[PDB]
Amino acid sequence: ADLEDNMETLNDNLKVIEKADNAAQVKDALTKMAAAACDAWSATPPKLEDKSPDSPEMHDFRHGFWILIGQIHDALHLANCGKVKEAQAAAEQLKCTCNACHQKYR
Amino acid sequence: ADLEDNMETLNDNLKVIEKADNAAQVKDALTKMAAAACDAWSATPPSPDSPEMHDFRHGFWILIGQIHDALHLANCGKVKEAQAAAEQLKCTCNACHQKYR
Amino acid sequence: ADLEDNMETLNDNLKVIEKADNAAQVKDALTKMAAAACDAWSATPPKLEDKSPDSPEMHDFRHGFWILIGQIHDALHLANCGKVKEAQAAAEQLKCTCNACHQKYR
Amino acid sequence: ADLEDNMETLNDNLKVIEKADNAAQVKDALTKMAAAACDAWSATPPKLEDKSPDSPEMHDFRHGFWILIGQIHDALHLANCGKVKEAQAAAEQLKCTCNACHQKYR
Ligand code: HEC
Ligand code: HEC
Ligand code: HEC
Ligand code: HEC
Ligand code: NA
Ligand code: NA
Repeated sequence: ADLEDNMETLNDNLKVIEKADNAAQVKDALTKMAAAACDAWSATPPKLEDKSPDSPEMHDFRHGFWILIGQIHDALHLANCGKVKEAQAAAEQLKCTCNACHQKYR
Repeated sequence: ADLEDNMETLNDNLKVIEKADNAAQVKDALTKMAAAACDAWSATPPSPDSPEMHDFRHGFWILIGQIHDALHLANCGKVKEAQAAAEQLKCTCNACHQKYR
Repeated sequence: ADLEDNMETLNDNLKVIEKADNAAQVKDALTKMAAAACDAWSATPPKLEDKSPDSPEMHDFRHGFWILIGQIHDALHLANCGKVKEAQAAAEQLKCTCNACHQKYR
Repeated sequence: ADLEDNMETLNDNLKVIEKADNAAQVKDALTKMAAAACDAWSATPPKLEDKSPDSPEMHDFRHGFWILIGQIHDALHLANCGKVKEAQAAAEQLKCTCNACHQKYR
């Protein structure tokens, strides 16, 4: 799907996690955030249409998602142990990874 | 060392990076920031296995990751790009300050 | 491609890096390993074919590749800066990631 | 602390995890390993005293601790979820990273 649709699925499910009641709701939100981030992996962003797939910048771009996928998995792991407090706070801490890619490429 | 001392090192060296002219200065400072962060990991700010303390420790884990990626750039001589990465660290410094400072 | 084929590629290109005499061999080999690790990420290994796609084991197994893809990219980045020796060394260090996965799921 | 000391901390605490019976022991042992690895990251080993701090050998030396820290972090993740057996098995798999650094630099 589109990068915007993935960025919407990321932004939406983050607020789902913030306002959730339990680990199942958190989990399925993280599972959807994960699938969306791995789907936006291939996208060329508007601000780098003048760079090739194997350029330094597109490696750095794709690496920003590698970081995000990893953190989602750490959070998701916390949800699967029934640690909802901690998972919710881990999800919160993604914000600076989201932010860091935007400060460079959004 | 003490928690104030780790924060000082982190703050001091973030400035050294801001005003640096070369990759060696920037490496040196990132390296010292990595050490202070891989140190401050195991302190308590004003239960150890509480949800708060995990998340306190987790903040330093995330910060260590970003310092290490900045080091990647500085080790590759990409000095400007390392300095921007270093500027973006503030988000994590701040986000933890908002919480538990 | 098949999981076995991804694994030959990984093993073959790892020995190419070991024996390389120039920067292009290491870079090219690291590029082919990155692609093969990415492709293999979604595969289901024989020993977990009767597990759910959302089992803890399939998350662990998927994560093992997340680790590997990360080290491959670290090494590739080093090679792209002319730190080819460091990249060859990094490639050798992959072996414990290869072994960690095999131990559990091969 | 001294490098030998950090190694002594790594070795003793690994043995503690192997023969543990609860999560608290495992978490605490891994925490001493992390701190030992952190502190050891900055050291210069006897065999690389005759090299530049920016040498491939020293870069690769530091990297071995980076890999090890990452594996300790994961083991710590399993231990926090009371997945004691799995954390003990992840701890065992650290020995590959130990051995790989020793074979080169010890
Ligand atoms: C790259 C490494 C990114 C990561 C990781 C995240 N985002 Fe993103 N985002 C990125 C780009 C390049 C863009 C621009 C999209 C475009 O087509 O111009 C975005 C955009 C967004 C948006 C706005 C989408 C829109 O329709 O205007 C949002 C709301 C957004 N991003 C949210 C978001 C969140 C919540 C993330 C992590 C939790 C995240 N992004 C990560 C690049 C990258
Ligand atoms: C937790 C996850 C933290 C991260 C990451 C960073 N900081 Fe920190 N910082 C933290 C706490 C709990 C406190 C309060 C400590 C106290 O006893 O007052 C601080 C404080 C500081 C300070 C002020 C220290 C003082 O003597 O008053 C500074 C200057 C500071 N922190 C800087 C800093 C920088 C530069 C960081 C990242 C680059 C950073 N901190 C991260 C907790 C955490
Ligand atoms: C999971 C997280 C894996 C990682 C990372 C690596 N390997 Fe792998 N490998 C894995 C599985 C499940 C299997 C069994 C495949 C099967 O269908 O039986 C393998 C197999 C191999 C093989 C042998 C293939 C065969 O003919 O039986 C080799 C040579 C191999 N793997 C090499 C290899 C290398 C070099 C890796 C990292 C550098 C590596 N593997 C990582 C699972 C995983
Ligand atoms: C480098 C990247 C290392 C990693 C990772 C590990 N070890 Fe280590 N170890 C390393 C060096 C260079 C040395 C030699 C130190 C010296 O002064 O000679 C060692 C030594 C040890 C020792 C011997 C202690 C002594 O008194 O000399 C032990 C017991 C030891 N190392 C244990 C150990 C363990 C358990 C690790 C993982 C579990 C490990 N090491 C990783 C370098 C590195
Ligand atoms: Na003071
Ligand atoms: Na089946």
